[PDB]
Amino acid sequence: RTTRDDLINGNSASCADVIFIYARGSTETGNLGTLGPSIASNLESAFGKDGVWIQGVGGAYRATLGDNALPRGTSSAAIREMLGLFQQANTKCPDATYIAGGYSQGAALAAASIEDLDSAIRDKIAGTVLFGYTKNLQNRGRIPNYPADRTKVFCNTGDLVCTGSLIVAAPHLAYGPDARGPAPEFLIEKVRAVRGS
Repeated sequence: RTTRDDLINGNSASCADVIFIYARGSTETGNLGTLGPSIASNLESAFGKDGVWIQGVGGAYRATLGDNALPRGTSSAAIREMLGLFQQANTKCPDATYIAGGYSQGAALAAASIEDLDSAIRDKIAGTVLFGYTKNLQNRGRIPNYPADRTKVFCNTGDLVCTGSLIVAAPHLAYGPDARGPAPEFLIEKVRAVRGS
């Protein structure tokens, strides 16, 4: 449901082929929040339960609303937590293909983490999806040091956070349809592009 720690719980002897690391939005529950579960279910349908590990960013990432105002759109502690998860993935399952995603503050967190990640690990992330990307205008719709072709941003018309503000309006809470269809569609496509099938 809202909490998945497949990577942390997973046995290195039987690594999944795909590992998905996702950061929730501000004030959301568990480590997956409102959008994570929908994406997870669809990934599982495509690769099978044993074929994909779903891992939300918990630990030090409290998803505190106020942290949206910090320089990188989230806290240093949160970035350290997500970086640690990518490092864990690389250590536990070096041959798996990684994919990532984030919503709202989680999107800024995903972007910041990926930007700071060691290139060798970053290059293993086949695709990343960002919903209500708080640094969309500032970063020109990109994740620093990460290819545009592997990035997909979902920014609704009227969602003020995509336009340089921190105001939360109704369109910011309307990403349900995207998480149910195009987002997992994109991730699946990007994984198959490099892994074949």
